[PDB]
Amino acid sequence: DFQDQVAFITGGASGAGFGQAKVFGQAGAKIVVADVRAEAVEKAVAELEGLGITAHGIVLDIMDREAYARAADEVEAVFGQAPTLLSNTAGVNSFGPIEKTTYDDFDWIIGVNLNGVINGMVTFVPRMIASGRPGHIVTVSSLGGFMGSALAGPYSAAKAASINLMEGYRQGLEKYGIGVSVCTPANIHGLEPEKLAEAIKKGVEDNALYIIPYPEVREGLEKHFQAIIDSVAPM
Amino acid sequence: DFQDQVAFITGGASGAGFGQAKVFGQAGAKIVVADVRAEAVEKAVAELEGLGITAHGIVLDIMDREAYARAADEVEAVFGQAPTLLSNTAGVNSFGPIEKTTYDDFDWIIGVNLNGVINGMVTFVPRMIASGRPGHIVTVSSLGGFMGSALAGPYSAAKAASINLMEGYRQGLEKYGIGVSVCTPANIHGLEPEKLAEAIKKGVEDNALYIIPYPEVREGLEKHFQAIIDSVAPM
Repeated sequence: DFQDQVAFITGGASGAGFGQAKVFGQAGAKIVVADVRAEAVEKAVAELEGLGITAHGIVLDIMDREAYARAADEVEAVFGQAPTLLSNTAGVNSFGPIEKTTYDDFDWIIGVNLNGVINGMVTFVPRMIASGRPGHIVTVSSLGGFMGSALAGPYSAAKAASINLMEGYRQGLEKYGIGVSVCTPANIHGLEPEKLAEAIKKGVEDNALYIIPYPEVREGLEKHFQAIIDSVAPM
Repeated sequence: DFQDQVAFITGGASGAGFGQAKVFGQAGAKIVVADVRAEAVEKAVAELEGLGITAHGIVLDIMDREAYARAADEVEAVFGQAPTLLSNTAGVNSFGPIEKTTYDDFDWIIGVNLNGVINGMVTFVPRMIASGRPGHIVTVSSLGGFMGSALAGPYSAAKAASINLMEGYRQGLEKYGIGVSVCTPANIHGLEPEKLAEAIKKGVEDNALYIIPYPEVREGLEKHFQAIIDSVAPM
């Protein structure tokens, strides 16, 4: 189903990233674990090889644009082609009052949750297009992307941009047979990493723009959006 | 009404920024024109003084965090207090296919339309809180912030974050008697700069979170949001 697909997953040495590695791998995908913690990568790829998944590890801070370029070359060296599946799953956060936020807070959080995915898109999109192969791109953003918050202001804002940016790339890349999705988990008891992983693989198969596997949020999302619509001036 | 209010307006040497300078100034506000084009600032402040508005010019690239800090000091030197009204109105854009986007495209566009407003918020928010005075903060974002696009991908994404970030600061700053709004013009024949300016001044008075003076967009905005809601998994 995903046999002879290559998947590049950021923040894949853990959580949702790793869940994806496992789920896509069990479906036949060759996997590339990109994560910053070198020890965790080593562990994670081993555990994948232990599951009969062919897997390669790359230690990478996605905020480094040149290293992101090296990795992408590495991927073509190892598996003889550019990825056919990109997952920007890496994420970080810290809580606290939005007023108290500092430049370092911003740089770090915006850096991972937005700039990290931009670097991903700029790096791979041309290579994926040049391959002339069908492909797909997921970004694990957040539900907080749909609604700014006082305690996760920076994080929510960056996720708000990744959602939008995916909305944009979907339109751009359809003509290239490359689908685009964005997953918006409810992180504001809680959906398990493998559960969410299966939701993403389904979304990829369905070529869904949005992946929101949380029936409970519907009410609040409707309410947040109505407030906006209601703000629209008459007549 | 705005007598003895101080207003710091980015991208105020032109367009919506300048419109605001005029509108708020005619209402009694002392004005600070912050814009990068030194000649345009000079012209703009003159034209304001010509209208009986007390006005000071500051040449400033908002992407420079330290200069943004110098300006904020300058503002307190000149008018003997931190601003009581902040407007992040500065904006830039360039059209083209989202796939073709480059790092410089991103840095420039994200830099002005997002990082510029973050620098604004980080600079002034503490000073405004420390003043112990009521205040207000507007960001002129965009309607494209509510919907990502193939031809204005970077721009739309940054505006998507500023909207969200304002959504967040509103919640944070209410306890400080500081309101927050975001204006989302329809820039995707067209509302005049002074017309839009009056809409913002009304929004400031009303302490409205959203300022969307474009009755026509309602249908499309409803449609975009429903698509999201419809993506929410049953049950």
